[PDB]
Amino acid sequence: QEKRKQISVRGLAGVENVTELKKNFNRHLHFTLVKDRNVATPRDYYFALAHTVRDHLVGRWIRTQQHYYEKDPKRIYYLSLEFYMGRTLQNTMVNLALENACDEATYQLGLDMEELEEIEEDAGLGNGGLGRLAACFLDSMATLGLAAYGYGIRYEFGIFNQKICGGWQMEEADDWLRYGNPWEKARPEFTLPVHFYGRVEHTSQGAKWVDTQVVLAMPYDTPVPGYRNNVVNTMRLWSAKAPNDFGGYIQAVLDRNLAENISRVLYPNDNFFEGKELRLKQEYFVVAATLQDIIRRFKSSKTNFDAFPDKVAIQLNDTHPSLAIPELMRVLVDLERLDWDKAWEVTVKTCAYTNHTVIPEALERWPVHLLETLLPRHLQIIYEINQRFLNRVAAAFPGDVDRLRRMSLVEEGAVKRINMAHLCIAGSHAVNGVARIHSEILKKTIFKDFYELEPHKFQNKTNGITPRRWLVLCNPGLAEIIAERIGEEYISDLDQLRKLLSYVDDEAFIRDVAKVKQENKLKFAAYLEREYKVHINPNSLFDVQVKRIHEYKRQLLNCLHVITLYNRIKKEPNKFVVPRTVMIGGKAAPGYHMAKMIIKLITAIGDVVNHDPVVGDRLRVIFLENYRVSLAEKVIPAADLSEQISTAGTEASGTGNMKFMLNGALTIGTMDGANVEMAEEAGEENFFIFGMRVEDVDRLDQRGYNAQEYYDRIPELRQIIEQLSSGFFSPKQPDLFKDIVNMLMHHDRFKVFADYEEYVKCQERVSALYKNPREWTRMVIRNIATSGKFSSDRTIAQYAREIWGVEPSRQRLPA
Amino acid sequence: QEKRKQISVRGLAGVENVTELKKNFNRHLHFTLVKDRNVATPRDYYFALAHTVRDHLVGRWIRTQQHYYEKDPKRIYYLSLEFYMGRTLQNTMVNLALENACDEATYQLGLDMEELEEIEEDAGLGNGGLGRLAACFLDSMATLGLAAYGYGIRYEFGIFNQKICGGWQMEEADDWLRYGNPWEKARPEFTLPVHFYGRVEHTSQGAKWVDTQVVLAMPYDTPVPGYRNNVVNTMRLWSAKAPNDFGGYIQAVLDRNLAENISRVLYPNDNFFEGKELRLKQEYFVVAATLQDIIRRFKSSKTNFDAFPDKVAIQLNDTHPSLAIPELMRVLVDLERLDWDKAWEVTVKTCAYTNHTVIPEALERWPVHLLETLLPRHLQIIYEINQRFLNRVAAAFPGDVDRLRRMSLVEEGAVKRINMAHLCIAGSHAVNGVARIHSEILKKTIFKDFYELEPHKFQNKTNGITPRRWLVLCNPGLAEIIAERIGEEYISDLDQLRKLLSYVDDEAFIRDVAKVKQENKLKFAAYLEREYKVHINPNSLFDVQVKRIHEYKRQLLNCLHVITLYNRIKKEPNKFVVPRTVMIGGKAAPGYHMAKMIIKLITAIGDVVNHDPVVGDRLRVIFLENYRVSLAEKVIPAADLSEQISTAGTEASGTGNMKFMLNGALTIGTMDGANVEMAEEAGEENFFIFGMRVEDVDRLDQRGYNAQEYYDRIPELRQIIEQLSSGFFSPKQPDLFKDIVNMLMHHDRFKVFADYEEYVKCQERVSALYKNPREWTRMVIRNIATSGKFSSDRTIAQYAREIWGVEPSRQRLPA
Ligand SMILES: O=C(O[C@@H]1Cc2c(O)cc(O)cc2O[C@@H]1c1cc(O)c(O)c(O)c1)c1cc(O)c(O)c(O)c1
Ligand SMILES: O=C(O[C@@H]1Cc2c(O)cc(O)cc2O[C@@H]1c1cc(O)c(O)c(O)c1)c1cc(O)c(O)c(O)c1
Ligand SMILES: Cn1c(=O)c2c(ncn2C)n(C)c1=O
Ligand SMILES: Cn1c(=O)c2c(ncn2C)n(C)c1=O
Repeated sequence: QEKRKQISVRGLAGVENVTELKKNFNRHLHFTLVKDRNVATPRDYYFALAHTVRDHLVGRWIRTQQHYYEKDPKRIYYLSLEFYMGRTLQNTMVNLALENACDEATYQLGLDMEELEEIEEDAGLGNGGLGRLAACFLDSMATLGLAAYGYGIRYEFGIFNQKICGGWQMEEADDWLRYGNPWEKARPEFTLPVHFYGRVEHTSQGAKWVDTQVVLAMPYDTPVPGYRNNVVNTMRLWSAKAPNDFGGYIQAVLDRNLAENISRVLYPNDNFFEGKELRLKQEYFVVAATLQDIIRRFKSSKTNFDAFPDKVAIQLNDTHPSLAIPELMRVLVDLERLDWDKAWEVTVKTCAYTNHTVIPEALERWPVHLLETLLPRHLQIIYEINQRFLNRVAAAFPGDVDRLRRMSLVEEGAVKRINMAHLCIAGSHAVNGVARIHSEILKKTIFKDFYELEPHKFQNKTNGITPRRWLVLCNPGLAEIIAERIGEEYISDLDQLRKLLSYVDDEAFIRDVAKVKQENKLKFAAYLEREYKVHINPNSLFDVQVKRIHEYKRQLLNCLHVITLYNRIKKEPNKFVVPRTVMIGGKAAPGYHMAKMIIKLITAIGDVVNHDPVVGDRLRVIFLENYRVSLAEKVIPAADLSEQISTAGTEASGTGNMKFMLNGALTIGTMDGANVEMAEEAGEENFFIFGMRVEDVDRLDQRGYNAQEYYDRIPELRQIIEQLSSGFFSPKQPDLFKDIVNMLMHHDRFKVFADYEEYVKCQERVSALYKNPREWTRMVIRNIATSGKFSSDRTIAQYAREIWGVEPSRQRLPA
Repeated sequence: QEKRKQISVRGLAGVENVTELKKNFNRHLHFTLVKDRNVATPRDYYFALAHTVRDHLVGRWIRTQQHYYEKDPKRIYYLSLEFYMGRTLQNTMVNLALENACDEATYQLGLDMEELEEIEEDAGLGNGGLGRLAACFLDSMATLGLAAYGYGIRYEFGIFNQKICGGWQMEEADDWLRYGNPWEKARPEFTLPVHFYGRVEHTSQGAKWVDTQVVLAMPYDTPVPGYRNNVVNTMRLWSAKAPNDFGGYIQAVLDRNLAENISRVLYPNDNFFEGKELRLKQEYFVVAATLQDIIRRFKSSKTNFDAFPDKVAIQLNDTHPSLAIPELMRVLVDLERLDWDKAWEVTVKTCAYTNHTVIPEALERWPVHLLETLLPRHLQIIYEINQRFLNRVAAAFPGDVDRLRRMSLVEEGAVKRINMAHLCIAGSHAVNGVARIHSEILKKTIFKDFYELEPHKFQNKTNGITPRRWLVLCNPGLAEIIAERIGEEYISDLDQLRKLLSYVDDEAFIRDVAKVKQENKLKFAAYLEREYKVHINPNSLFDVQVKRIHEYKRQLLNCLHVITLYNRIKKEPNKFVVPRTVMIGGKAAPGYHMAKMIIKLITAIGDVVNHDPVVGDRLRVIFLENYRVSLAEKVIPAADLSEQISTAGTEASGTGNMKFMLNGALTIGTMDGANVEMAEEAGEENFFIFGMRVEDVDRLDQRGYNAQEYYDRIPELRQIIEQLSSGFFSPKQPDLFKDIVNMLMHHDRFKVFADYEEYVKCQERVSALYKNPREWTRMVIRNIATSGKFSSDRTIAQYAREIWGVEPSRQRLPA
């Protein structure tokens, strides 16, 4: 398409730039891929272009890191077990102003760059929100000119590739490195030792960790480009490698796999803790290798570690890298020979912890036996930390033994465990939630005792998304029509979107806003046909719930509504209803049974709804296979209605909600997480807010949630439960959904029936406004225009000023 | 050193060529390695140069393979489980005439290219002779313009890196790909399925192999340059990969390792069969993937497979890829649907087998149960092959049931097994030994019954070595002085070395020949000091035995001589003897106990000899650690005396013997293998030939080898055995060498004591001639000058005309 090359926000196709791009495209095709045009596949062409484009990163990559050496600013180390990065090619081109040039260059070579882009595998090294937040954060940190380093693990296999088979999820390994990763640079020369198991000997000069098994940590460095500032930061991902030295010789060589299994696969759990030793090993591996790099870089700068927190910030993405606190102490005390108290002064000032959930099954609580075996010296240090910390509690609250037991890092029981959130709080100067309501809920509940001891520690940092990936990349049509009115500065100053409120009554913007949405919808519809032979009605309302499958996110509530629409159609076939394509998508953790049942229910509903000739194209329900960052970039720009329907108090923030707001969808949701702040930014009048508020959930809990009451009082709801029990959605297996029915009736922690009625009526209001295109689009304008707060640039600037103590900059580097 | 850049056989340093080399060196340093000069290590500089040099291969690589597509010549597939390739960088530069240019280019950048070369890891994907023959063969095949493809396995770990610790061998994994391989091109797009286990169902149209576990075979292609002919052939090495589809999900991902273990490590056995299922899997993996490529290329050329043997030659390097015979039949019968007899016509005409040993512990005899489980359809086919083959025996020799049982592919016993040599003979049109004596010994003994049935099958192909690696690369000084007299054509026409017999009385050549040897010796001496802090006397005779540690190669015989020299010195301290550095080197297979004892004995002798102040620098015995192709290239040019002392009839050919002859060493050896032909080429008067001849070994076997006789009749020998028994060479452990003593006295298959006396006296003749420099050097000239026959170019030309049916060419391709 030539129209796309006329998108100004995609930059200049300079005649010489084009000429050079083609020359280097053809150079990589010959020397790097060893192909000629006669045997070259699209995949080769994608790689030629990827190599060509990565070459443009290299100069800035070297100069940026030298700049940091020269200026010696405080360094931000963002430790996370996940980096949900997605694809890199388009992102590279946008941040380097090369998109239109590459598009013209490939066009002259007879190629469609859009097709080439689709050959790239996602770097799916995350589960969901926490992982994708880390990716967004790296991008914003680069755009804000921070000396910032992402540190994590190079999983051989990312989040599993989901296939739906028989209506059921099947998992297949995500072999994302099969054809190579052209972005990363392997750094074997900078390999570091990590120790495991062993024993502690307390000798003359103190403790010594000995008799340890070594696993080498090999770093791969990936470039992280800011938005047109000539800044390229580094994401460093550690890969596990058997040590150089040592059933026989053959077996010994084979057994090198055991150690190398630590970096093999992402644990595919979203918001759920599994106490597997391999997972614990992964956490120590990232923390140990990462902290050796930080100490070395600290020493090779302009030992006295009193200035370590002036030059080092370690940000903990959840408790997953929590061992960085005992590990930093270990290095400082056992190897650098610092007194414990100075070491602890340094540690607390250097470390800060970000919490992502109040849900108990997600919080890390490691058995002491496991910590004792695998990391004996760390357990010792944790116990010491706990004694001095509880001593402070005692002195602050004399005689409150109850607070002592509650605040202990050590949790008593049949199995003694270490509470890793407690360790983080004790060992960090800053603790933040990711949305106002969540940060409030932490100081009033889960962490209230810690808030009372150290109020000053507790902060809020409302999550954000990068408007590069999540607008310019994914929705170029919308970015353009915005740029035509207000220019391009908003791309790294998203609060400038408020200027668009001046256009609520401009007929061309109203027309253009709707036209872009139509275009995104036609393109997504076409996508399902070619890739999955699925027919969807492009003049239907696109109702999308995409996110990991969960009880607390209430995909089930969405199911109940969908079946309601179906049954209402059957009772009154002749009555007009706004046509709808209900799209639900997301992965279930492989061991989460309810989530796999929920996926099966969505498809089972589809099997009835989509083949009923009375319904026809009035209602269609499809399960979007293999939801991942690449598919988010397709389906979200195409969405009319954003489903954000978690039980009030359960979704700490959400980030999918913000992506939908940024891309021209209206939101139907509870007052939970950032939904609260999104409605405050836009006005509640521009959101479909429904359901119980947190305080209402509490009152139910106070008197007990009896699901039976709602079933006995709501005829439409009872009908649906009867259809599920008796086997209307599973004729060949009538009892198939009994577990779903049983949880809803007797063990529903998330109170789906209690929001059922308000939800259904709120959906009626949605349909009503959809019948009025002009006013739909006008309310959409009011949303897009107030979405600026939810830029990750704002989030990061806040981290920088309020926790890290660094001042962000958007000034370009010379290049 | 500037002198080396004045070596004409290293080509022109063209001013523009130099300029471009530096530009691309600096380009790879920046864009490929992402370094600058301030942080660049030697290793980076080596990689920049490797990348730069590999770029010069690419154009010829593509054009050569297109040339083969266009002309459609018969294709040679050299199947081997080993490719002992060594380093590639210097070899690339010599075959492309880039050596002096790169040397000047790196010099102007302030770099020593010789230092850079030493950072390259060997591709040590072989054990010894059979492996290095395959490497030599690929090089000659390229130089002779044959459409030839090396096919094997990309082992993750090659032959183990040997460390001597306490006088003992220790094995460490050969992590040859730790910092990457810049020569190979990964080809994931050409991945192929290989099947294992399963069952056979005989249906309508015939048999079907079903219920199989799949292992993907991923090819990596390495360039193979001929000598200045613009030809670049391909070595394709298969790497094992878990299939795309499927204790839980985590465990399933981890368990992908099991399948990927097939390409993990070379079995480090030299001339020894180990019936491990993993080894069998390796053999099938290479044969199955390789034959799918051959069939596909056959079909994509200008199905009737009557012309398959006109377009395809499969050469089997030992019985290791023997399954190619049942596998080709399987494809032809079960998938292409050809009648068995036409399929068998095709198979025999396509396959040929090369035998490398007459020793029984080396020959492959696989248990039928193992073949039945792992490859059920192959076993079926083997049985059928055996029936029709034995039917031919029966018809040729009616009533000889004894011949039937002896010639059977099936060997009866407690465990029934398949004899893989027998399968090869039955399924191949050509069977060759690798030296005249060995090829004769096969038709008179091991394979006499097969020779009687099919005389026409049995050939000789005396082994060879490439004069590129083994003269021009490793000994540039010698190549030059040769080139000054006769020019450069000899480098690919080695028989031209006979012209050097005209110089036996030329004083400058005599001077120059000796001067080069002195230079190689001083350089090797310096090597031991820097890398191992070992002092050797450069005015001593360099007595070198390098090769895998073996009973049959008789390193022990060398030990006996060394101790004799030591004891003779002690009895008569004042008596002059020619100073000697005895150098023994080689790896023992990890499970071969005697070989590990032999290594310990060599070092133990050193511990006495090298610290006796009466001996001083008159005698020194050192064990050369980690003998591999790179070290062969150093030590052999430095050698005065080549130890080739296998028991007559045991070493099929040898190739180390030819490397020493080519590089200016005189040979002390038995009449075994190619030693017989080397002495015929030079004249026995120019070789130190000693010991029993094969017929003498036979007579001993006829009456029984009683070691006691030699001990009771030879005082000097009895003394040494007493020193070994009583613990003179092991004071802290007197009984340490009892196993050696016991084998020599009672279970010596290789009759060391029977050649002891003739060996010792032959060594006296060696020392005597060494006292006369002029006549030493003159005899060396007579050796170098007659070494031409032992070029692998001659060997390969013979394979091509006498087995493959293709005419070699040394004409350059346009480029
Ligand atoms: O199905 C079409 O695209 C798919 C859907 C889609 C989207 O919704 C948003 C987005 O950011 C990208 C995107 O890439 C999809 C796509 C998939 C392919 O396999 C492919 O080859 C391609 O060019 C693209 C399509 C159809 C069209 O008819 C068309 O003209 C076009 O440009 C594209
Ligand atoms: O020890 C020296 O080389 C080593 C021995 C050696 C050899 O015997 C033959 C050969 O083909 C190459 C060869 O490379 C060796 C070597 C090892 C190194 O670690 C190294 O840095 C190097 O430049 C080289 C040496 C000493 C010298 O004094 C010298 O001038 C020199 O050029 C080289
Ligand atoms: C019970 N359960 C699981 O068993 C689970 C999970 N996420 C992953 N798994 C395995 N969640 C959220 C959960 O509630
Ligand atoms: C007995 N034996 C072994 O046990 C052996 C070997 N090569 C390897 N091994 C393990 N050889 C040659 C051998 O004779």
